[PDB]
Amino acid sequence: HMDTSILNLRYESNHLIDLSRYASKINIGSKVNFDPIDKNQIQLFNLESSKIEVILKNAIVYNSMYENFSTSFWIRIPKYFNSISLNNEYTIINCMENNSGWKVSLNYGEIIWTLQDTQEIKQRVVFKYSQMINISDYINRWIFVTITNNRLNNSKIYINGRLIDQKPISNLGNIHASNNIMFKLDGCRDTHRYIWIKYFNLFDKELNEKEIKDLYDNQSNSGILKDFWGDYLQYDKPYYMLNLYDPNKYVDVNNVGIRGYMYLKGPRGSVMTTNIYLNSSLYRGTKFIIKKYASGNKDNIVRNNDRVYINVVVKNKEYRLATNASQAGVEKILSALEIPDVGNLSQVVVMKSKNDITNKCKMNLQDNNGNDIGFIGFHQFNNIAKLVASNWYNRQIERSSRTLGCSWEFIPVDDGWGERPLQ
Repeated sequence: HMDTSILNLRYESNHLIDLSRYASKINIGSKVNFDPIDKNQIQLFNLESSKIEVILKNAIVYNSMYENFSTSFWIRIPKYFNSISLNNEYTIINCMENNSGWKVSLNYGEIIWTLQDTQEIKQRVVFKYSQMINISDYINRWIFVTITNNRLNNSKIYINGRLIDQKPISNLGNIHASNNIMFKLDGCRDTHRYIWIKYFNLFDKELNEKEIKDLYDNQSNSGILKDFWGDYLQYDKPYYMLNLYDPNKYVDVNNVGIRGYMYLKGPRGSVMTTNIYLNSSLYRGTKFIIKKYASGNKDNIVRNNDRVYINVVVKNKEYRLATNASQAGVEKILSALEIPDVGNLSQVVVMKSKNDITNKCKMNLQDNNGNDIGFIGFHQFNNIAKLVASNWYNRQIERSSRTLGCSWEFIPVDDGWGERPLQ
């Protein structure tokens, strides 16, 4: 089966359009920005002209006492930086008319759904996320939102397919929403605030948990690897590294060449504004750059199963991540080699999405005959956490504790994070 999406806003054939059978009219303001690589990603600034208006067909305007309905979308919310954002709820998706209808709003550390009937009875469901946390799944990262409404019982908000908050709405009577949906920051006091949004949908039922998991999967299922923030992973782009097993450590190098080694050291140290955020520093350690090797695709997007080289940046010069797999022991210690001098050492890496926190990548080192040397992780020798390739990883159960050591994320500098690199 059944068509249940009654609005399916997607970028297709050079335009953001409703792909549903209703073909609701879309009006885009002059100051809306679209990601050049993924045009379904839409940026709305705190400006009057940064807006999108959807004009609903009369048949799907919500005017009911009993009809169930849901909405889903992805969002990326920059870190809150300033105390002007405390206690400042601001609408972002508005379908209220004459004090009845629905809206999505944000506040410091919050995503809020509000329903209101025609006699002023209201309910809210709220997702709260902390900004006092070493590494956040949510701050400035793409997250999947699903809100469902059953008129006989509850409204529910899900994040990344997981139920977060449910509240009763059965006391609400006739809810008569607006004929339009306005995507716009409304009432936000932070002049530099923006959001990214993608894949907005409305459904004429309460989605079940399976439907929501499938939507999450399907709209995240891609043959494209992602960076830490959830954007497409790219070749020729410097990234800071995060190991998910040792999230408070960063990658560094003890001398270049075959007698040196890559290793993890910590702690990261902190970035802070008092009363506003306290997180781990993300822009630490040697940057990695992913280089094309086998891919025939002429764009610079890294796809699942691409065979690549990894370069390490040391003093503004690129070296090649490599090992001599002939060394004793299953764990092959990785070094940063002069590119001209790698010779027949093992350097080819298969990039894999772990297929699971969002945005996890695995890197399987292979020799020059294509034989696996093993996923890249680390091993204690015995007081230094050196990076290694090890087939021990490849033999372990997927997504288990033992594969965290070989799961990585790639962090590019992003204005929604606000940290200033040390150098």
